[PDB]
Amino acid sequence: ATASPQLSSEIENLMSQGYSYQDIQKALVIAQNNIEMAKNILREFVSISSPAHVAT
Repeated sequence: ATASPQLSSEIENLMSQGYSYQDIQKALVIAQNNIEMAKNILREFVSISSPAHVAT
């Protein structure tokens, strides 16, 4: 319950990096909708095809 904007913003954090929402939601199920545990799982697991991430 309670769609918290900040926790959802956590998704947006790695989302902005190019990460895929399919695996993002996947990260949430293992991370029990955690902040860092989800963004960390994407880092650990799924990869990004988007070119130039740290180009800013």
